[PDB]
Amino acid sequence: SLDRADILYNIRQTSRPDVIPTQRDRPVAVSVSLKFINILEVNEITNEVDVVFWQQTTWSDRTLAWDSSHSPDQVSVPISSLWVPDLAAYNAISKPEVLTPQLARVVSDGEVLYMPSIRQRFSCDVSGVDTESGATCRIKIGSWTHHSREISVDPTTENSDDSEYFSQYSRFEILDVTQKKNSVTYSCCPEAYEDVEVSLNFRKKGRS
Amino acid sequence: SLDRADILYNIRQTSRPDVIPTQRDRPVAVSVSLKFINILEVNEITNEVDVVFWQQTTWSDRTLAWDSSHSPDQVSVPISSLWVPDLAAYNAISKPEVLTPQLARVVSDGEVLYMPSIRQRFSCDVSGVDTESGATCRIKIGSWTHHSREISVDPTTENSDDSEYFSQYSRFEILDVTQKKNSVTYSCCPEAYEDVEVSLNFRKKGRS
Amino acid sequence: SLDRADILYNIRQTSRPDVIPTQRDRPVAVSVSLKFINILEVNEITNEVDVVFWQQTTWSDRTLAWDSSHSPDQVSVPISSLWVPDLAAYNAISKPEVLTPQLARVVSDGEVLYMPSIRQRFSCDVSGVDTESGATCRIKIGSWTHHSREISVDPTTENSDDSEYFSQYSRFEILDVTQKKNSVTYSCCPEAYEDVEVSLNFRKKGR
Amino acid sequence: SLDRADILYNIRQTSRPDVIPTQRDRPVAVSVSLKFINILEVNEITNEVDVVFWQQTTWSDRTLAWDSSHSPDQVSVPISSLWVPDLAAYNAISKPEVLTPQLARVVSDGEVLYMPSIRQRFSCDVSGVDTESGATCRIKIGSWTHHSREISVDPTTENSDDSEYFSQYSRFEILDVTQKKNSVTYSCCPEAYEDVEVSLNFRKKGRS
Amino acid sequence: SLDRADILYNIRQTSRPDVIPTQRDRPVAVSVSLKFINILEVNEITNEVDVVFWQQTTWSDRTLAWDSSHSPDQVSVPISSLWVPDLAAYNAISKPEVLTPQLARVVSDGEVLYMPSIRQRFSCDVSGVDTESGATCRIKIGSWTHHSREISVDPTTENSDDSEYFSQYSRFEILDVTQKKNSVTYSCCPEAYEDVEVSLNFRKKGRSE
Ligand SMILES: CN/C(=N\[N+](=O)[O-])NC[C@@H]1CCOC1
Ligand SMILES: CN/C(=N\[N+](=O)[O-])NC[C@@H]1CCOC1
Ligand SMILES: CN/C(=N\[N+](=O)[O-])NC[C@@H]1CCOC1
Ligand SMILES: CN/C(=N\[N+](=O)[O-])NC[C@@H]1CCOC1
Ligand SMILES: CN/C(=N\[N+](=O)[O-])NC[C@@H]1CCOC1
Repeated sequence: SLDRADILYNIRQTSRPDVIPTQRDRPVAVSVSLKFINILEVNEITNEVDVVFWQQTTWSDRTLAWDSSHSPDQVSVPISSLWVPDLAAYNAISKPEVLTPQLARVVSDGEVLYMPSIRQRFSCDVSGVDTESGATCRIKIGSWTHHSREISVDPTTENSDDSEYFSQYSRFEILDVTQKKNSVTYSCCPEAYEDVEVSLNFRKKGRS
Repeated sequence: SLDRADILYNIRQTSRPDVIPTQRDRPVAVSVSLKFINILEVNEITNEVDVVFWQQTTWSDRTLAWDSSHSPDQVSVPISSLWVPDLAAYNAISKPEVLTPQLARVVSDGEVLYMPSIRQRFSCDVSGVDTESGATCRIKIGSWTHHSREISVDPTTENSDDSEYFSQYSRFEILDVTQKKNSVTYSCCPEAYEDVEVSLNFRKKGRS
Repeated sequence: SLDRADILYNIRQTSRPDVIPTQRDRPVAVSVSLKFINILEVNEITNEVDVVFWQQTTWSDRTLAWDSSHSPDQVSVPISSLWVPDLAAYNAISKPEVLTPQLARVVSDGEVLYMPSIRQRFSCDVSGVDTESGATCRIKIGSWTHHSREISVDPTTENSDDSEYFSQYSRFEILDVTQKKNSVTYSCCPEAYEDVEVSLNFRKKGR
Repeated sequence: SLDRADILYNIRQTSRPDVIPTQRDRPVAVSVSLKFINILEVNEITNEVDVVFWQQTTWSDRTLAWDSSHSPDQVSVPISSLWVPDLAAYNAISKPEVLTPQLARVVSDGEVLYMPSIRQRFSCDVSGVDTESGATCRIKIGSWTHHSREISVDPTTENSDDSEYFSQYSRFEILDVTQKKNSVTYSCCPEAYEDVEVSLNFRKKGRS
Repeated sequence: SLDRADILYNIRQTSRPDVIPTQRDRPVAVSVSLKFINILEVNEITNEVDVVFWQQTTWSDRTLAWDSSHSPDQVSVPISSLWVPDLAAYNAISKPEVLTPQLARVVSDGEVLYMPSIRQRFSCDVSGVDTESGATCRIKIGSWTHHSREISVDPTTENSDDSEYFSQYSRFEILDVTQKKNSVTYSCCPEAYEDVEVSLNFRKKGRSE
């Protein structure tokens, strides 16, 4: 039997945080799912939104796996000990302000879950925010330097209510969230980069 | 007679900052109590408030214990040398600004006390703040990555006064403070994550 | 049958982050290209703009090279493990805010592509911004400490399109972007500092 | 012989940054003295000020001492290489913005002098700011984790001018400064933390 | 038989970044010159100014010196790998925001040039900014912890053009910059601290008559 200290030690022995854990020459399947918590500061003039969301990020790194027979099957681990996907919001206009402890969960099979609460500002369509049908702000997230042969990005469609963790005290409300998968090619390169496009359909709440 | 240096060096060689100090496979029992020192930058339209609180945080790591018959029975220790609970306010919308030195006290029996002064912005019900009944702003605080089997969160056992350390110079006054245990399951997982929900009943001082 | 872990391990052994990778006494040929993504704030009175651009930067560090005949020919690498050109915008009035992960792409032949997305404020000519012919804001980017014999700077004057990646949600639009080679030289010293002058010809949308 | 390089070397290898340098079992005598440099922003509605002060801070760490018969008797040392008292402003509402290089001065006897320029925001009484009487903003500075038996806090006895280095360009002027020894105690515990109360008596300057 | 990597490796082992390289009993002669590039927010009610400037900082460190017979006689070196004067603006009300790569130039005789673009806010006399004769904002720069006998600050005696690099797109224009020298003794300590006073005389462009 190993304790949590032994597991963490074994992870720091086999984890190479600067090396993508591809198996075969297959891409690492990264899942990304936003859970919007708040919409803080909207500007229809400048098409800018300030949003708080939980970024559900899962992937597998088999280098972290251990025997969990008579031992715990999960640990919390600082992300600086692990390879993490180099996700970027393509239409972000501020750095991500990470509000939560920078720890990820690692399961004994090597499945990793990182879920930071992030506050960030985006350039996106705010038109119609004060109308009844709302604005639809599209947020694009994928790897910054890993193309499709290295990272696949995919949404996990089991939306635990679009507006489930969303603050009831926002001035805004969510009408709909659709998370569609997408790709882009840049003439720099022959390569394509996978992204999740997250469409946030929201509006200012009416008054009685 | 061990001196403070000896006490510290023992802690350094034993403490594991990235390893939760569970006993057997029981949860680490963490205690959290917010002393409110100030309410600032209130906004009833956006439902947002800055708060300054001392976040009293107690837990035990019995491996750190020493005999304090002919030696000091407490030392100040930088938190970077200790495991510290990965606490987070679930309805924070800014990262905590830690106003005080990041030092904890380790007692010779293995009890640890970290009490940082934190300024932080929250999304919560600010309605009625200028009325007599006041507003009730609920702050949730618990482990981000450790479920109920790994970390338990409990309010401090005693009900000390609400405005005891509260700036007399604030534009607001506290009417009542209420700390209640709580526990949520999330879409990610079947396990539950414990929190203390602090209910801050406060209002603007009457013009007197 | 080398792998990504080998490639990185070898980079760690050969790479000198603080040492300019000049061959002989020939300058490190650095290529710079700004791709404008957004223009966020413009001030017609103060002559200041807040912009978002991808700064596509390429150079060669031959010490990084490896045989990729039976292994990957490219890896993503943190810039802390590489030497990076000490580029600065001469007319910037804020620190560069790097929005993206700080990883460069390294090719097996030693070629490096670093492409940060950067938000930054600049002091430049905003006159004309509210007219059809628009304003012309020039950004000067070159090495801060390495002269012409040490670093050379050149645009990637390809068939590069202006608004290809530019946000349609900006209140401004790009009319044209020309990136021309230049050299500043500062009164004191017989040392010329090469730069790219990026002329951003833009206007506010609407009548 | 024994040049500055040797002195820095010995400091670096003798210093214990995380261990208080208590001579025998008596508190570390810390001296604190704010010299006000500016009052930037003030708000009489919110009872908040933004001030700039040099924090003259002296104490002794005897282990650092060296023989300066044939060598220098004073060196500048980065505080990161030194034990430094864990001072906090109890009524601070912002992190101390240190404006100067983080170097202290070490004397061959072991006396350390650290004097950072700090810009910081405080919650204090601002009422009267635009009268002849003026306002009196009290600032409390003591150790955050070390009680009376570990750290003692005294104002420096120097009878210096109160406006001496204060900016003539500030919108405000200082009528008087009083720096007074005090302690604070909490209902949790019997231990007392010593502090200086600094009483800033200032007002808005007239055009006349 | 020596390249740039060799020069850096040798600097690393000779260089003591936390040791001022005083020679014998002399102070280290630091010379300081501000090349004003921009003047941003100005507030006359509050007497505060936001300024961008290149802080031309030069000094000698013979520990760094090497033989440049068959090697480069100058390298760019990160400032963390060498000793740097602990300069401070006395009347600054914000941390210096360094806009450029933090690299210094080292010549093989051990002469060091370090010249960050700095953006920083100051408390100084802004009254007059919207007048013909303009405002004069004084910026005092000197060592924070080294006294006259350890560091000396003297203004670059070069007869510089004041607005040589000053943005033509600024709202302000520079009338004059003058750099004097001072030696102040405070209340903590018996020794004197050298400073350069930089008087920046400037005003708004495009005023009437
Ligand atoms: C976002 N655009 C992009 N390329 N491009 O536009 O030519 N990404 C791939 C780059 C490879 C290194 O980091 C980014
Ligand atoms: C200042 N307040 C205090 N107790 N209290 O407020 O009840 N003790 C010192 C704390 C010990 C750990 O960090 C600070
Ligand atoms: C708060 N949300 C949560 N799950 N969820 O929202 O689906 N779990 C906690 C996460 C476990 C790993 O990092 C944090
Ligand atoms: C600049 N001011 C000064 N004294 N004073 O103002 O009373 N001495 C230098 C101090 C020595 C260590 O930190 C700074
Ligand atoms: C770019 N500017 C320059 N001269 N100048 O501005 O007067 N030389 C390079 C300097 C070498 C050290 O830091 C910058």
